[PDB]
Amino acid sequence: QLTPTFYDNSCPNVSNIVRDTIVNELRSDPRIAASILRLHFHDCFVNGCDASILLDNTTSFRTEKDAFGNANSARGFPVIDRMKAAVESACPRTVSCADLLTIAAQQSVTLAGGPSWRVPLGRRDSLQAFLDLANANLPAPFFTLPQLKDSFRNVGLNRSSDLVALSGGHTFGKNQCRFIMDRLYNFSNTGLPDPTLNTTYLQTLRGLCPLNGNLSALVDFDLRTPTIFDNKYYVNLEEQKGLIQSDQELFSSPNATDTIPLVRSFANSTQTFFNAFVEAMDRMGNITPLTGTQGQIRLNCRVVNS
Ligand code: HEM
Ligand SMILES: [Ca+2]
Ligand SMILES: [Ca+2]
Repeated sequence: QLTPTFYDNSCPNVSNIVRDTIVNELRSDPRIAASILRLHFHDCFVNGCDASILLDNTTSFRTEKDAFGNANSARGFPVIDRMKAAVESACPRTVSCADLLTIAAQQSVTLAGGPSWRVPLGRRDSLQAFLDLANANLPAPFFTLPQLKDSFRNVGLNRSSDLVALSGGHTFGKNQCRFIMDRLYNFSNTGLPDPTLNTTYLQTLRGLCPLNGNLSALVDFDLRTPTIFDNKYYVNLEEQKGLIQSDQELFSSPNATDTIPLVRSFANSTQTFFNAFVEAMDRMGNITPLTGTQGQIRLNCRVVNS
């Protein structure tokens, strides 16, 4: 069983070392908190939160970094290396990369203004990476609500609250134009924009992402508070201002009878959202972890110990 006090004796300063690393990085890269939270999400959705995503290529297995959902998208790996080195110095061979990334995600959320809580710990590191599983398990922005629900259920998160609350991770961070081009100019081969996208916001997005323009250009997930972790993400959905298809579907899908009330509840109360986010985050962090003597305490998060 995972427990929040796992390192209280072996490395009581781990959370502080992680926080310091992120605070320092945020000065030069204001996007790092969002990036780190996302790394944890992509770690947990592939064989569980086992730091499998941090592994680099080997001649026996491919890195998850080349998955469709990670390639030219996932970022912040060197920052994780930095905090890992710092933690290894303070507490040699004690904190797993899986746990380190979980703490980093929570601290990132808190630093960005979100809730503060102690995450369950005791996870251990994978002995391999899973590229095919990552391509199969990571959801995509073009997924329908039924597909989003399927993706979450596939990894063990059955609750619509899990999906609606965790999607709140899009209250900050960036998204490439490439992922919304269809919504802006030709949605579902209709030759028309996605009707669930507010027409005024549509104009703004078209200006940021012109047809035949730079598909790698970045746009903010939350037009209200781009870098602050808050419940504004849901207020946007209520106004048809969710950035990607998967965001807006939580409020506009024909299958959203169960998610609409959740979106409203989170938009109406920061407390309700924050409580749900912590609850869902801990559930996601409890997805098929390696514990006890299973796996290792990886020394270099990029390679399995030898
Ligand atoms: C429900 C399905 C989800 C889909 C389809 C999805 C999709 C995406 C996409 C397309 C991007 C843009 C990537 C890029 O342009 O490079 C992204 C970024 C991001 N996602 Fe999600 N996401 C989902 C769930 C989540 C969850 C559960 C979290 C975390 C709790 C999360 C946190 C983030 C963050 C913070 C970013 C910004 C990262 C950065 O700026 O570096 N996402 N997501
Ligand atoms: Ca993983
Ligand atoms: Ca925000």
